[PDB]
Parts: sequence; C-alpha cells; structure tokens
Amino acid sequence: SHMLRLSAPGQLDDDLCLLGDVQVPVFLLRLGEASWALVEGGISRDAELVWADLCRWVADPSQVHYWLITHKHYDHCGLLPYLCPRLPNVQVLASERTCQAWKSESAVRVVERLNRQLLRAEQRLPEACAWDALPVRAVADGEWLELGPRHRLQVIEAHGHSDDHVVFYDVRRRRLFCGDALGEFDEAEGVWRPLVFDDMEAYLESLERLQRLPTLLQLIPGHGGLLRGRLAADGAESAYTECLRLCRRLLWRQSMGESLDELSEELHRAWGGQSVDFLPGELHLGSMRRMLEILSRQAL
Ligand SMILES: CC[C@](C)(CNC(=O)Nc1ccc(C(=O)Nc2nccs2)cc1)N1CCOCC1
Ligand SMILES: [Fe+3]
Ligand SMILES: [Fe+3]
Repeated sequence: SHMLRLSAPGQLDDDLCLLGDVQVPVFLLRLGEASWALVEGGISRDAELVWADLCRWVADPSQVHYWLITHKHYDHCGLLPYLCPRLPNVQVLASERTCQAWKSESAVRVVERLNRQLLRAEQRLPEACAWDALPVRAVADGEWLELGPRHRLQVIEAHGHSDDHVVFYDVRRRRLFCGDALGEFDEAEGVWRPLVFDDMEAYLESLERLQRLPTLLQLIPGHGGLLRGRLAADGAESAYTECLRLCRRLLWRQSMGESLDELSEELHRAWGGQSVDFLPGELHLGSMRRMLEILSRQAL
C-alpha cells in the first residue's frame, strides 16, 4: 500500500482509530481519559463488527459521548439505530436536513432496504431503536463542536453530493472529515472520482470553499481511510479538477451523438469495483447514470 494513505483498521494517530471495514469506516476519537466520539455512521450489517472493534479501545461504552454524521446516505448512518441503544450517553450530531431525513417514513424506508440488501444470510441485526427516536442534536453551518479539551471541530456546509452534506474540520490538527464531498478516492490510480448526486454547482462551490481552509495535513473521506501528505493538501483542488474533467468528457461524448447510457456503463465498468461489497449491484450503475444526468443538465 501507499504511505500517503492509511488504510488499515486500528490506530491512525495518537487520538484516532479506524473501526470496522476501511471501505465503510467508523472513526473513533479519544477526547479524554473517559470521553470518546465517533465520526461517520456506516452500514447496518457492520454493527457487530464495529461494536467488537469499539470495545477493544473503549472499556466502558457509556464514555462514547458524541457521534458525528456527514450526510443521510444509507452507507453513512446505517449503524445508528443498532449501536445507539448500546451507547447510553451518546449524542448524534447532524445537520438539520440530515435530521429531517430520519423523520421521513419514506426516506427511512429506503435506508433500511438498501442496508438489508447487504446482510449475509447468516446474520440478523441487533434490536434497533426507531429512527425518529435517535438521540440527535442538530448542528448548523459554522457551528463549533466543543467535543473536548483538545478537540474543537467546525461544522461546514458542503452541499452537492447530497442536499444535506456537511464536513467537520479540526483546525488544531488540520484534519478534515470530508464525507463524500470530494468524491470517491481511486485507490489504484490516486485520483478522486466525482460523486455529484444532487447539484453540480453546489458541489463545485463547496470544493472552492474547502480549498480556502488552512492547508490540510489529514483528509478523511467517507470511504477508504486517511489521506495525508500532498493528498490532503491538494485534495479539494484535485477533486474540483476531476469533476471538471468528467464534465468535459461528458460534453465530448454527447457531441459525438452518444447516449448518457454509454458513458454510464463505461463509468460503472471503470469505477464500480471499489464499492461492490457495500453498494448493491445496479445501484452503482444507476448512481453513475444519475450523476451524468445532473452534469448534463447543468452544462448543455
Ligand atoms: C436518506 C435519504 C435516502 C434514503 C438516501 N438514499 C441513499 O442513501 N442512496 C444512495 C444511492 C447511491 C449511493 C452511491 O452511489 N454511493 C457510492 N459510493 C461510492 C461510489 S457510488 C449512495 C446512496 N433517499 C434519497 C433519495 O430518495 C429516496 C432515498
Ligand atoms: Fe454519499
Ligand atoms: Fe458514501
């Protein structure tokens, strides 16, 4: 593997561990002698794996006090109903629009269906509390999250991947939990693959704003581990560049009379392998289709 990417479970930094699977990770922050936080909310089927990992670092789970959520997609909040009942003192921190999703009977329905397609036939889930009963506290754009004496993270709105997406910036550590706002990091090639599933202008505008942060040392997306060195410092600029590259490519093929379905199958072919173990079959191709439709509307 590559020294600019930390992609193994376990300790990542003095205060930081990766729990569960690197492809859909949950990050553990040590806030103090008896205080911890989680960041990112995973897929439901990983409940017992993430729990087992957690208990290796946290002897008393009533010490997990915060759980930070970047956005409402099924692969970023699927653990909450299954692990929150095991964390009696936790407070889920999420944006207003993310919290709204969990009160929508129809939105919750899709999160559950997508997660249940990932269950192995062997396993059943733990007893879950209701989605509208999660211990949540809505956070707003620009709010400072005073998690502990050495952990202060700023909430930054970063719409475009989804209409609710936020990121969390630890300025003391030049550390950005960026969710899917920069896209999907390509592990074989070292570049970002765009994930524009709501609004292209918002996605680009968010990346512009994130480039203005003080130089990053650690960049932690929703999938694939921790990026450092030049990958963190240039991440938001590079993600912006790769989005434009995809737009140009789409414009090029359309101008040769190609249907969106052509570049869609090509993109699914080139990029679908990374997420095949947590993104159900037709969903990735459908996702590529939806992205190209969004790019095509906001550029033709
Ligand atoms: C809570 C609201 C929600 C249930 C959210 N829906 C999802 O979570 N869908 C979803 C679909 C595709 C990807 C995807 O392609 N991920 C990738 N990761 C890597 C490469 S592509 C991720 C998530 N709504 C939204 C639409 O209305 C009804 C359902
Ligand atoms: Fe997402
Ligand atoms: Fe995701």
